[PDB]
Amino acid sequence: QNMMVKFAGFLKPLKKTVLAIFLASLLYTALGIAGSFYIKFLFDDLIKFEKLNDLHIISAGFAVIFLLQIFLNYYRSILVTKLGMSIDKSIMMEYYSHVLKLPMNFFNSRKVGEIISRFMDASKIRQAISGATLTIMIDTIMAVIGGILLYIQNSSLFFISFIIILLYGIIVTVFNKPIQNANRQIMEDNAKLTSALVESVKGIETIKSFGAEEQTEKSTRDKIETVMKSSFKEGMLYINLSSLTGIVAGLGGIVILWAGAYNVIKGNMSGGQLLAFNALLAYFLTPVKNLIDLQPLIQTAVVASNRLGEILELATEKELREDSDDFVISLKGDIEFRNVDFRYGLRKPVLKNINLTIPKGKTVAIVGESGSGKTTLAKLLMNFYSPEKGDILINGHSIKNISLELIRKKIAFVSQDVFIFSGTVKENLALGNENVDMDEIIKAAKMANAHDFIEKLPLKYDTFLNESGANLSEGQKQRLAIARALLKKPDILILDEDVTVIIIAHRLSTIVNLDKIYLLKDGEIVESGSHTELIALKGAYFKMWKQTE
Amino acid sequence: QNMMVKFAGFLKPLKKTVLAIFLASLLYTALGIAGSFYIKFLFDDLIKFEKLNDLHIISAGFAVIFLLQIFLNYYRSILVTKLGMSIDKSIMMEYYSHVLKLPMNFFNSRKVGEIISRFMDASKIRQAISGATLTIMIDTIMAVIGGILLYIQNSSLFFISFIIILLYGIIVTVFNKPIQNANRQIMEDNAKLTSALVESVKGIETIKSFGAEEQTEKSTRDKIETVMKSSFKEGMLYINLSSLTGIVAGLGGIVILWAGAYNVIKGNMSGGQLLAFNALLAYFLTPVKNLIDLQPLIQTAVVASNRLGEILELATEKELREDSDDFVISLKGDIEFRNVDFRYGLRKPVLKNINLTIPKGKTVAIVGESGSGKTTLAKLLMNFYSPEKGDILINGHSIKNISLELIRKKIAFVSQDVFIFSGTVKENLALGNENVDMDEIIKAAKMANAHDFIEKLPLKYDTFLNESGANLSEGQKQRLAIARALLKKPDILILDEATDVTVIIIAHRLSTIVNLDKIYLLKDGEIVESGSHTELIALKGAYFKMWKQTE
Ligand SMILES: Nc1ncnc2c1ncn2[C@@H]1O[C@H](COP(=O)(O)OP(=O)(O)OP(=O)(O)O)[C@@H](O)[C@H]1O
Ligand SMILES: Nc1ncnc2c1ncn2[C@@H]1O[C@H](COP(=O)(O)OP(=O)(O)OP(=O)(O)O)[C@@H](O)[C@H]1O
Repeated sequence: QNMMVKFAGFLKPLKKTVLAIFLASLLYTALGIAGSFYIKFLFDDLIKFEKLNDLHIISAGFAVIFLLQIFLNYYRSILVTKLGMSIDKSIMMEYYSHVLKLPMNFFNSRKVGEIISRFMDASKIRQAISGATLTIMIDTIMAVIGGILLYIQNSSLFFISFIIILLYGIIVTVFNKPIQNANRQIMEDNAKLTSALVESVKGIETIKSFGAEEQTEKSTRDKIETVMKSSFKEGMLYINLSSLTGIVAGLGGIVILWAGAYNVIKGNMSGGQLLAFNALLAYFLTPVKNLIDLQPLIQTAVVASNRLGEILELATEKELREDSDDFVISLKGDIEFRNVDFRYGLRKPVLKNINLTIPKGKTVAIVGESGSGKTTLAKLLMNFYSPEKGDILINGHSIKNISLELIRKKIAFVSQDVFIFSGTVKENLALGNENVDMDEIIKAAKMANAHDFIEKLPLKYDTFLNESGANLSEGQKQRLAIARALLKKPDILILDEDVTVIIIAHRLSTIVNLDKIYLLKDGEIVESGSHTELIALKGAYFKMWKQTE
Repeated sequence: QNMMVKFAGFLKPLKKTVLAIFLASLLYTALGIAGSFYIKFLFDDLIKFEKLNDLHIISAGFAVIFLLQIFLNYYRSILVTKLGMSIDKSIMMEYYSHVLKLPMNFFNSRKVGEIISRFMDASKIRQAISGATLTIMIDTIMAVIGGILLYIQNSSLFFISFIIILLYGIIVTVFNKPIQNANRQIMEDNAKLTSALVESVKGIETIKSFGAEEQTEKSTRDKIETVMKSSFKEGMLYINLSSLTGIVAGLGGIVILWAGAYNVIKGNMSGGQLLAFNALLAYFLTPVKNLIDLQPLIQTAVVASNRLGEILELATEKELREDSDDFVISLKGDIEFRNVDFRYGLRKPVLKNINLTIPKGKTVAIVGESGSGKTTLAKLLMNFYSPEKGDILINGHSIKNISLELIRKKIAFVSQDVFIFSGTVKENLALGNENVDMDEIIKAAKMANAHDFIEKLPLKYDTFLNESGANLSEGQKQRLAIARALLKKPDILILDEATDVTVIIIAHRLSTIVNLDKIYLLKDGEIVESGSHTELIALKGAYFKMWKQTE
């Protein structure tokens, strides 16, 4: 429905191409019809009258007609391939561009394969256009014209043919829903297999280290077996459809001939009148059979399009929050949490009522226990997820009224899962903005003390890095990631071990001498202040310090 | 290449099914030939004789023979489907089970999209099996028989028909190689695109954080445009091939009719001979053209079967060493790194001549600046990469002699990265051996101080964890990994930053290992300074300066 409107909008710029395809199709059909008159004239005129030069002229003419037919087919086929390629590219690009903008909980709740599997299933829309456009354009008009011609030719035999077509229609609508169910099932099974296979290949180090190759092999064999069962149950459905349609066609033809012979035996028609009708049936039954044979392709394309559209209907990140203010550009200092409450989906609320303030341009630290909301605060400050019953204010302006691009550009976050893409270091070290000069990159790298190891690399800053940065070590990857973050020139820098920096450290030894320290326990700030104040108050910080040290 | 042998080996257990397919298809063709006489028998011999009961009997008979035709088609098709699934499943399973055994040099070189793209391009072989087998088996025999019938019928035009076959042969030979080139190019471009897609997702955190949703879009658009260019070249090549074949076929039919007409005009064979020849021509040219129409499809099946081949020929991990299990089943300490130099693929030598000993028990620690190669030593003890020159002795016997399975089952190594498989906490905790009682898992989780958060989770040890363990935090993931390693009951335990059994601790901060037994300092891939904490600090060496810098 909506997706069909989308395809209509995609086809609208290609009206000239579609019209050219249609005109070439009409010329090809007309030449194909005129082709058989070669034999028809040859064995009625040329042979009986013993003409030689006339025979040569006629043979050359029919060869010329056939050559024009082939050229028209060639031109039409090129145009149809162009149309299919354009539509497929547009679908893939739109889907991918929308996926990259989805909210984060979508990515956290969906397997990798099931996000790209649908992408790879956009080829079935391309495989449906190329294999059905010509048929839909020519055989519809061919069938209508054939119906008119049979109606003016005979009455009773035309009604028998109409019963054949009605039976065709009854067959098609019965096998409509089950084919969709089979297609959806096989698509879901392929998605699950792809997801599990990607997940197994990526983390091969753990499998090899624990020697769990047998378990992974058995699980993938189970998933392949499920794929086979679904594909078998779909293939039986297709073969049932094909056999039943074939029986209808063959028995319809035989009954047509039987009725014609019976009528010829009595006085109803003449043998020539039956032969002409039988010859003319080749322009009516065959087109409808050709339209109905397309059913698997169009059904698969419709299911694939619905599966793609199940994602496109989702709301992107920017579509969730409204308004942009745009008056604020200088996000700096005085970060405020105002009665913030957060809860990941339906789990217990990990982040209860908290009210914490951060002074302008000061180095503050967060200390808690494993399971508290430290990284949750870090991700919440950069608006990956929105809170429930609170506001986050920066310099008196709410986080909800600041454009996403400003937040992403102006706040840097250095997590523990460093990701390094495939490509040269210059690309990895400059990901956000593809405009910086080498002086800034070198300054940022020297600031993070990443200049040594990057010098030691073969092609200085132009060395190639394998996927997931396996070409480097863990420390080198962490240093390169912190250099990339520092290159951003941020105003709010979060580190997860006049620019405000928040350090999230699990070791209390490095927390000392960091201005203000926030003790986050049970999803609430139990205590806050400088290190000396927490030591003097003999709070939970004192016990934590005594236990760790 | 040599994949045909393995294909034949797969086919060998299915000889009965293949024979049944052949017999059913042959009966289908014979019934089709017999039933194609209905119109001629009706018009020529039935209606002109005014027979009505005979009409009814013959029409019923031809309906019956058609229904038999449909039953044979149903049986043949279901057998072909079963054959296709069987071979396809066998091929994919063999490929995957081989990939899981390749050495780590293969995984750090390729991408995580090339391997999966090669796996998923094995459905082309199933498409070929489902599409071409029937046409081949019937139409080869049909073409041979049609040729014999044409030769016995008239020898004047059979030579023109042979000329047509020769033109098909030349066209196929000319278009053989460019089709393979185009197929290989499109498969390689799809592999690149799929790898880019997989890398962009699971990594979306960094893209969103750095605001790179447009640059990634641009790169993926360029890759899709390259795929479309290769696809267009392949499509144009296919259309050129099909147009040449169509021209040859149509012009050959017209030329045969022209030659027959010219023959009939002169004092030669009568028109009835020409009609018989034209009727027989549908039994020779139409089948042989059907084989030629299988040229593209079959080629796309061959190239895929070649791609899988160049993964299977790679030497596995178990095949690059000799087994000397004998009686050693215990890695009980006394580790010795004799003179060993290890280089990675081609970069530089990162480990120079190394000589060290680790006692039977005790807790030992290795320190050194980034790039020294501590993780390299840890990976060497697991035999992920074999040393270029030298040997590593576990207890009097080198690792090369000890079986791989025993090494992987007795040494635990917790790394900086933690991988959590999608599933349940119980399944992730029990990854090595599937059959573990609940008591052992609970004890291991308690030892790693990870039972508390598991218990606080909903459904205790069920807590279905999403991909990459996104359901849990990072500290919980580290605790889970340590618990999983401890469940292994290891003889050697290697501990990274993630925090009578020999313990090797790779420590980044010098203050966490001051009370250990021995400390090894890696400088320029060497252990120039070694000993306990007291000796190094008193020596006023590089360790002393490192300690002062830390303090
Ligand atoms: N896959 C690889 N291919 C090539 N060189 C590599 C590869 N992995 C690491 N190296 C390099 O070889 C050395 C191995 O370092 P290793 O991984 O042992 O880290 P490290 O010295 O413990 O440092 P850190 O713990 O700070 O990451 C480093 O110089 C690193 O740059
Ligand atoms: N994607 C998620 N879905 C559901 N719950 C989650 C998700 N990510 C984290 N949690 C839960 O949210 C809580 C807070 O986790 P968080 O990352 O803030 O902890 P932390 O204190 O930073 O961790 P660490 O132990 O690594 O220092 C934990 O109970 C964790 O299990």
